[PDB]
Amino acid sequence: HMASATINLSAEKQVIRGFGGMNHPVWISDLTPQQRDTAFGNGEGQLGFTILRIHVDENRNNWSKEVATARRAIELGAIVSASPWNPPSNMVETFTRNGVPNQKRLRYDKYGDYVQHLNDFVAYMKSNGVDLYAISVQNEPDYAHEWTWWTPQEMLRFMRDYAGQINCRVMAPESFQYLKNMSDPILNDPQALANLDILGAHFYGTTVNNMPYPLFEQKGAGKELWMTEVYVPNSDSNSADRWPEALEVAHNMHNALVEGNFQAYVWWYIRRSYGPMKEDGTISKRGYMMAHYSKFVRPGYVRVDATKNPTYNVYLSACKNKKDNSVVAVVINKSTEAKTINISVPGTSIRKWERYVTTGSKNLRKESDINASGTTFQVTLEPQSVTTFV
Ligand SMILES: C[C@@H](O)[C@H](N)C(=O)O
Repeated sequence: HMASATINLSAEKQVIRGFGGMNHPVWISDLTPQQRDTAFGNGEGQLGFTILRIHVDENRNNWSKEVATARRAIELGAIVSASPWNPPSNMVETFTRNGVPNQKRLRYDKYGDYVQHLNDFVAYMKSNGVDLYAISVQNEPDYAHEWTWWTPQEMLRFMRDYAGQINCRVMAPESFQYLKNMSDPILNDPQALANLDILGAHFYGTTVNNMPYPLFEQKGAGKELWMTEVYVPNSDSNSADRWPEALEVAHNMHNALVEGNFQAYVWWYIRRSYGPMKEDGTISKRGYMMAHYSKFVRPGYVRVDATKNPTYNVYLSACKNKKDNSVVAVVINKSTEAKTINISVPGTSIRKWERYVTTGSKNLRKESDINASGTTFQVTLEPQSVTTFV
């Protein structure tokens, strides 16, 4: 009746870049001033997001719409990355893909013009007080029924021969499902790899067995790894408070961090009826799942090795603050039974953890402190809960 886990503070893994979501004031309503604070502030009742994703509009007359939310996110400590869905229409042409006509791609003779479009966006945002952390070549080049397709080889040509001219960190390829065929050619080409800064991926339908990426472990030194878009487990209307469904969000984040070694996890729309912030501006159950990571695992913390699945239905991750070697552990219990775990943290001088617990009936509730016996922290997880220990 007593499971065990070990957190090894000397086995450092990836440095955390942060957590957040998407704003898109052209497709939906912009975040309001108060919602910006709820998203990117880290007070009580705020999500503590540290990454904002925006879109690069094909029409430069829409670019000003991004500025207010991006400025406020940066002021509150976030970084901003931008992704394009289509080039300007004068750079696009059509082709027939798997027998479906009228599909879009970037004209091969416009790759330089496209570099200039992306640089123009970067310069416009810079002039408006938004120094982009990164810009992407293409959102979901491999699921572009409704936008612009790129084959692995088109992406490679761009990364190899053009991306070095972009005045920003370059993100690629943002496959819809982290399909490795989209990114392998970049990693295997020294020049394309040199021009890459961030390997970006989405997680739609990505299973745990597909989260590791051996080639990236081998070839990705100096490159960041970001999961730049998902919603899970669905986008059902008015689903954001569904319980225990919302536990799937925490589990997907656990998996990104521990199974994928991801440094960033970015939702789709921040404010939506299936998102982390509801249309009334309050945090949803799905949002509290994100918050268990985002409020506590701050940028610059480093994930460390920790028993990831100490007993059935229990999932554990741990990240260290290198300033003082303190630890943040996020523990999910999907069981209908409470679980007691002896968590060994050998070599720590820390002797007390505070904890915050979300269940179907409470949100980030501060509960009784855990007092260690030596280097062991005995914790009890309520059924169907997430706990962050700090
Ligand atoms: C076997 C099952 O009934 C068990 N007693 C439980 O904890 O739910």
